[PDB]
Amino acid sequence: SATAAPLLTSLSVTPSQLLAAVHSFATPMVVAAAVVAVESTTISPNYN
Repeated sequence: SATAAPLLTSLSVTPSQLLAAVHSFATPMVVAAAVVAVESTTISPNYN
């Protein structure tokens, strides 16, 4: 239960498992790097 969750280990009582073994996702996820762009450049005093 939500009420008893932060006390199980503090009271030294073993939480009860439900599944036989942990469930892993079917397919792995490919994470590519974020894209970074130099979008603008400015000159503080400029002729043009």
